[PDB]
This record gives sequence, C-alpha cells and structure tokens, in this order.
Amino acid sequence: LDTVYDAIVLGGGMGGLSAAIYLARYGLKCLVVEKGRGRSFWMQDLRNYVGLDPDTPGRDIITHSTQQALHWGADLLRGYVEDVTDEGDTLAVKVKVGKKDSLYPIFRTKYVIAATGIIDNLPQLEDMQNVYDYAGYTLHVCMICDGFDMWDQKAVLIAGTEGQINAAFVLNWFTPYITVLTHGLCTVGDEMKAKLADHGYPLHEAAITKFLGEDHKMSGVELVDGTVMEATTGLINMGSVYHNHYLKGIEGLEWDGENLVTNDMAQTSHPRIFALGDLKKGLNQVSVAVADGTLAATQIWRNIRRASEPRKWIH
Amino acid sequence: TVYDAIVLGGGMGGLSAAIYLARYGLKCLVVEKGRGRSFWMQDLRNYVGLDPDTPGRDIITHSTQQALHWGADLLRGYVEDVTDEGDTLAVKVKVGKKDSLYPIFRTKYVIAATGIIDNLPQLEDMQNVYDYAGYTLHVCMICDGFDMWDQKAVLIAGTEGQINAAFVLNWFTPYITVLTHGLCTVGDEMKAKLADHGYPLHEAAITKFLGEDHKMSGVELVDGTVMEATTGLINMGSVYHNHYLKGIEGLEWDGENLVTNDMAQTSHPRIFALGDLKKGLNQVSVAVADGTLAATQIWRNIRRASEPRKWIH
Ligand SMILES: Cc1cc2nc3c(=O)[nH]c(=O)nc-3n(C[C@H](O)[C@H](O)[C@H](O)COP(=O)(O)OP(=O)(O)OC[C@H]3O[C@@H](n4cnc5c(N)ncnc54)[C@H](O)[C@@H]3O)c2cc1C
Ligand SMILES: Cc1cc2nc3c(=O)[nH]c(=O)nc-3n(C[C@H](O)[C@H](O)[C@H](O)COP(=O)(O)OP(=O)(O)OC[C@H]3O[C@@H](n4cnc5c(N)ncnc54)[C@H](O)[C@@H]3O)c2cc1C
Ligand SMILES: Cc1cc2nc3c(=O)[nH]c(=O)nc-3n(C[C@H](O)[C@H](O)[C@H](O)COP(=O)(O)OP(=O)(O)OC[C@H]3O[C@@H](n4cnc5c(N)ncnc54)[C@H](O)[C@@H]3O)c2cc1C
Ligand SMILES: Cc1cc2nc3c(=O)[nH]c(=O)nc-3n(C[C@H](O)[C@H](O)[C@H](O)COP(=O)(O)OP(=O)(O)OC[C@H]3O[C@@H](n4cnc5c(N)ncnc54)[C@H](O)[C@@H]3O)c2cc1C
Repeated sequence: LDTVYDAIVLGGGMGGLSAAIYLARYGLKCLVVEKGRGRSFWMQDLRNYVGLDPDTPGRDIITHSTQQALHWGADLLRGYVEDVTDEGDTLAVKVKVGKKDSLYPIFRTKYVIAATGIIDNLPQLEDMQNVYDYAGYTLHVCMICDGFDMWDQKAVLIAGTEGQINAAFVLNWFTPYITVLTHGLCTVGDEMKAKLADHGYPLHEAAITKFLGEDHKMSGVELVDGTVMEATTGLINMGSVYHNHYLKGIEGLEWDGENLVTNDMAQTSHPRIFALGDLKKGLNQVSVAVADGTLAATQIWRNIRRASEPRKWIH
Repeated sequence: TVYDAIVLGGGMGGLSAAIYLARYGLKCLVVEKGRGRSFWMQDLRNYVGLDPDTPGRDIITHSTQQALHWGADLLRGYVEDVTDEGDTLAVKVKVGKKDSLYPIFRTKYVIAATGIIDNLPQLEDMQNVYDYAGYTLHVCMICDGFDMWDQKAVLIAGTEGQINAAFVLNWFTPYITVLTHGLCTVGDEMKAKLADHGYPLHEAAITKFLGEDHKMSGVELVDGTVMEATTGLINMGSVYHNHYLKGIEGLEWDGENLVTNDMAQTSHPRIFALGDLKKGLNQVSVAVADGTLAATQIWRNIRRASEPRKWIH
C-alpha cells in the first residue's frame, strides 16, 4: 500500500537498463517495466559500441544488462505500460500484466524515466517473414549504424514520403548507387522526380512484392508490376511509431515533432519525467541512449539526496 | 596529407570517436601515449553490456583493434602542441621516449580526448597505494559508492572544497574519517561541521595502507595513529591533460573543464572535447557518447561541404 518507488523505468532496453543499473547502484528503489521484443531486440549486429564485438545482437545485451540490473537490486516487471498520471508529489504508473486474462496494477513513484523507444515502420508485404529475413541483416533501418557496411553497393531506399526520399541525398555519401522505392505509397511530385533524375537515382513507385536472396543476404527486389532489380543492401526510411501513448494524461510536456524536448540531464519539461534515447530529441544510438540513462539516474539521485537528511555518525 | 580529424587520446571517448569517424568514411589519426586513467580502472561497474569486473585495459585493447579494423590510423606518441592555422590545425606529437622525433600532422578538426589523471597521496613507496587504488581504495564516488555501502571509509581530501565531498559520500556510508594527509590545515568552521556530523578528522601524513589481496583493512599515519577501514575515496584533485591547447584562442572554461555544446563542440569551431576534459559527469558511458556526437558533427560538417556523389548513366 504505502510503498512508493524512487523511480520507475518504462522500458528495459538500452537506455532503460543503464538508468536501472545506476539507480540501483545509487541505493534507490526502482522498478523496470519491459514488454519484450523491442527495437534493440531486432538489432542483429551492434556495429559501433565501445567494448562489444561488432556482431553482438541486441538480445544478448538485453539479457546481460537485465541480470546486472537485478544483481544491483532493481525490480523487474514483464508487462506493458498503459498510462502515467500525475498525483502531484508522485506519479502513478498503470501496467498491463499478462497478455490474456490481464491485470492492471498501479505503481506509485517519485520519478518516471520514459525509455520505451520507437519501432521502425516496415514495408507491408503479403508475408512479413520475407522482410524479417533481411531487415536488420543486409536491409538496414539506421544509416549512421550501417552506412559503412553499404559502401559503394547497389542499394534501395524505401521511403514513403517526399521528406523520407530526401535521405537519398545523405545516403549518397556512402554509395551513389541508390534506387528509390516508394512501395506504392505517396505519389512523387515533379520537382522531386527531376531532382532524383538529375542525380541519377532511379525511381520505382509500384508496390514491392518480394526481397530476393538467401541466408539473410539480399540479392534483389521484385515489384508488383513485374520490375526486378539487383541490390545487395538497402535502407528503410518509412518513419516510426513512438512508444509514448501512456503520456496522454500528463500536462505541460514540450515536443519537437514527435520527440520530447529534454535538458542536459534528459529531463522533460515535466520535473518528474525523464526521457531517454529514441524518445528524446537527439541522435538515436545505443551509446547516446546509455549515456542518457546515466544522466537521468544521476539527476534523480541528486534530487533525492539533497532532499534527504544527512547520515551522521553517532558517537 | 590532411586528416579529416585527429583524435588526441585513445581512451574511452577517443576510441568511440575513432570508431564512428572511420565508419563515416573519414581519414582520422588516434594519438595514444599509453597507461591512462582508464588503464588503471580494474572493474568497470556500471556500463551496459560489459561484466562489472572488466578492466579498462581490456576495453582499450578491444576498441583499439576495432578502430584499426574500420580504418583509423594509430600513432603511439605524446601530443605536445596544437596550433591554429585557420582552415586546419597542426598537431605536434612526441614519438619515441628515449630518442624522440616531433612529427607534425595537419587536420580539419581536433578531438581532445586525453582525459585526466587522479592525484594520489604521496607515500615513501607508491606501490603501497597502487596495491589498493582502484580495488578497494576508490577515486570515483559515482563509480564505486554502492560497493562502499555502510563500510568504515576514509576520505582523503587536501582542501576545504575537497573535504566537502564527505557531505555527499555520507549518502553511501556515514562512517567517514577525513584524512588531509598533512596537506592543508583545516579551518575552524569546517572542523565544527565535521564534528557536528561525527566524522573524525586526522591531519597527520599517511604512512601505510593496511590490508591484503587489494582489500584494505586500515590506515597508519606518521604520528602513530592507526584506524580500521575497508574502503576509501581519494578526493585530491586531478591533473588535466590539456597542456597542448595553450596557444589556442577563443576557448571557454569552467574551472579546469572545457565548456562544450550538446555535440561536444568547444567555443573554438574546429576543436571538440570529450569525457573528463569537458564540463559534465565523468563516466565511461558519457565519454563514449561524447565521441559519438563529436564524430557525427564532424561528418555533418564535411558531408554538407562536399559534392554529391551522383550515379552516372
Ligand atoms: C528491423 C526489424 C526486424 C523485425 N523482425 C521481426 C521478426 O523477425 N519477427 C517478428 O515478429 N517481428 C519483427 N519485428 C517487429 C514487427 O515489425 C512488429 O513491430 C511486431 O511484430 C509487433 O509486435 P506486436 O504486434 O506484439 O506489438 P506490441 O506493441 O509488441 O504489442 C501489442 C499489444 O500487445 C500487448 N502486450 C505486449 N507486450 C505485453 C506484455 N509483456 N504484457 C502484457 N501485454 C502485452 C499490449 O496490449 C500491446 O499494445 C521487426 C522489427 C524491425 C524494426
Ligand atoms: C536492425 C537495427 C540495427 C541497429 N544497429 C545499431 C548500431 O549498430 N549502433 C547503434 O547505436 N544503434 C543501432 N540501432 C538503434 C538502437 O537500437 C537504438 O538507438 C537504441 O536501441 C535506443 O535505445 P532505447 O533504450 O531508446 O530503445 P530500446 O533499446 O528499443 O528500448 C526500449 C524498450 O522498451 C520496451 N517497451 C516499449 N514500449 C513499452 C511499453 N508500452 N511498456 C513496456 N515496455 C515497453 C521495448 O520492448 C524495448 O525493449 C539499431 C536498430 C535496429 C532496428
Ligand atoms: C587509481 C590509480 C592507480 C594507479 N596505479 C598505478 C600502478 O599500479 N603503477 C604505476 O606505474 N602507475 C599507476 N598509476 C599512475 C601514477 O599515479 C602516475 O600517474 C604514473 O606513474 C605517471 O606516469 P609517467 O610519469 O610516465 O607520466 P606520463 O604523463 O604518462 O609520461 C610523462 C612523460 O613521458 C613522455 N611520454 C609518455 N608517454 C609517451 C609516449 N607514448 N611516447 C613518447 N613519450 C611519452 C612525455 O614527455 C610525458 O610528458 C595509477 C593511477 C591511478 C589514478
Ligand atoms: C580506478 C578507477 C575506476 C573507475 N571506474 C569507473 C566505473 O566503474 N564506471 C565509470 O563510468 N567510470 C569509471 N572510472 C572513470 C573513467 O575511467 C573515465 O570517466 C573515463 O576513462 C573517461 O574517458 P576519457 O576517454 O575521457 O579518458 P581516458 O579513458 O583516460 O582516455 C584518455 C586517453 O588519452 C591518453 N593521453 C593522455 N594524455 C595524452 C597526450 N598528451 N598524448 C597522447 N595521449 C594522451 C591517455 O593515456 C588515455 O589512454 C574509473 C576511473 C578510475 C581511475
């Protein structure tokens, strides 16, 4: 009944587990809520993170850091965050527990760390397994992450909107051999079609029917209109769904598009809510998310420490 | 002939920057002197993905190999000076310890990632300190506070500002004894505050750390004082490895730290600063992320000034 957590970490991914590790090692009472199978879970090769081999899967990191978090004293709840509500001095966090016959317990806490990230939109094919066979292997979702591994390859840019097609003029740094596929989504305007033609990047607007290859290595793409092309890699640039629905009930949050605006310690405009990694305005990388968790946990500790009574040595 | 970026220091922040720079297709040089602060870290306690007993030296070997794998160049040397040539910077490196040469490299950008090194109490034989420093004698409260919880500890602090750490360390344990190691006499006001909190104060120089297998058991002072303690925190300041910036104009400082923006960029346009050199928390995670942001800003600068790569048909 009375039990109030010092902080509840929403999402047990890269940024969340870092925050959880620090929170527990600051002697604070914290809870991690993880639904499972998040974005980092679909990462097959973490390419650019100090200390880890460049073929480490995200799932192995999640397993490692979850055990570490528990080892230091964090609590873990496997469930789905539904809503966060403001009770003034504390926040209330409702969690869906159980996929079938679910229970919706409510937890109270001094602080919330929003670390639930995003999930990339994928092209909808008749059988999504054809996409999963390559997505995260040779079909990439993050240019910073895998650009080097695409160098001078024949690539496809899968982009739904005119703003998403503009990535071709950054991706060309890594390879000029870009073919744009709209997957039959928004029609391309004349001004953009002329720019692509001026750069030499072919454009195909027919819906994609199948990705060709074997052993997770792309070899080509086929469209509904019979078009067939050769390509050994690609970039998905179709936007993302943001895992921030539980914040509907919170007032006073400041946004930059779909991203939360945070200060240097990853604090939102709401004094008791922090936001990490892919949810916040800034670069979307593992290293950046882990550091956000470090700073958020440290700011929370500083708040709680400075409001507590000094621990004196009684003689 | 001209590097896209030169990374000064091949530690936590520098090797991250080098990894990203190389994977951005940029020509970058890492200058590493060897045996830095992270080299003396025995257990990285709080870093996502790594076991909490991982030594810093093992990380350096791993990430240096990765940096080289992606195409970064490595020079084993000592950065001596950085000069501003306008469109580029010149970086002089001492190569060779006994018979040295001073080659000069030019670059569009410099990443200052040479960190700091903690001051240690000077004993007759420094090995007595090294036996415990980084094991049970800590230099970073955030790093090892949890591992000190409710233990009898010593705070080794030279100045009144350094003694003030006792009023943050008390969060982890109230059983703090302050040792000034005979460096600065403590004022009456601070003596009264320590007494009110119950933290004993000893001002005599330390002679020996007691214990076995890197596990502290006590401390002995020159005046014969002996005490029991299983851990401690060194708070005697640090030497900053930023001497090579003496000639540069337009840099902003906060104390000994360089002031940087969100992409770890210093007030000078072509100089970035990472990790322990910059104002902010001193952690591995923070340093690694700084290297990510610096490398990404440099790439954006160079990319946006380059000509688009077109597909010729
Ligand atoms: C590069 C990449 C590769 C991918 N590869 C694959 C793949 O190979 N196979 C695959 O399946 N997917 C893959 N995905 C993910 C896929 O695209 C979909 O996003 C995913 O299948 C959605 O899962 P879901 O429908 O369960 O949605 P979720 O949002 O995970 O769940 C939907 C609902 O389930 C309930 N729920 C979820 N978790 C819990 C819980 N712990 N407790 C209680 N209730 C819960 C909630 O009501 C929730 O709203 C990949 C994604 C990417 C970006
Ligand atoms: C294929 C692929 C490869 C990549 N490669 C790299 C790389 O090489 N280098 C790099 O820096 N970055 C890479 N990234 C991106 C990187 O994974 C993200 O930037 C990083 O994971 C962000 O961390 P985060 O903690 O913000 O989000 P995540 O790590 O995704 O963590 C969020 C967690 O929250 C959980 N969650 C979501 N909603 C709810 C809810 N309602 N309730 C409870 N839990 C919830 C999710 O299941 C997930 O586990 C890659 C991404 C992909 C898809
Ligand atoms: C917690 C902790 C534990 C420690 N434990 C130990 C220990 O167990 N053993 C130990 O020895 N030290 C240890 N140290 C480090 C110690 O305190 C001193 O900082 C160290 O001995 C200084 O080395 P140095 O005199 O070579 O100084 P440096 O600054 O490393 O070198 C001094 C000079 O050498 C030249 N030089 C250095 N490197 C190069 C190069 N690659 N090429 C050309 N010239 C170069 C330059 O002119 C430079 O100015 C520890 C430090 C800490 C914080
Ligand atoms: C004993 C100990 C335990 C620690 N434990 C933790 C922990 O558990 N968690 C945590 O987050 N942090 C810990 N830290 C702190 C952590 O090591 C630093 O925050 C981190 O190393 C900062 O990275 P950096 O790249 O800024 O500095 P460094 O990692 O020190 O990198 C700087 C590099 O520059 C080189 N260099 C210096 N001067 C020159 C020059 N003139 N020319 C060429 N090269 C030069 C150095 O040799 C070094 O390799 C610990 C520190 C110590 C001493």
